[PDB]
Amino acid sequence: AKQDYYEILGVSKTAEEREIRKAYKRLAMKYHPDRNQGDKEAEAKFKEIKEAYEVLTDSQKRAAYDQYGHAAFEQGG
Repeated sequence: AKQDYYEILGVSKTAEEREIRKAYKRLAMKYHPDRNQGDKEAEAKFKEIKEAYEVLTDSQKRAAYDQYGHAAFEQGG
């Protein structure tokens, strides 16, 4: 559980959707269960890009997601 997430999709972290939209699809394709339901084990990989790249478009999360995993500690965020 010690792996970055902005780079997990070969990106820049400061990017936005432009790369997270070609990186999320370019790297998830390798797992895109929509077609790869023969195993569906990719369903979790989404937690690798969709859980990581989910904040690669915003900034307030870039500070939360880059260290507090996924809103780990958030009462009124």
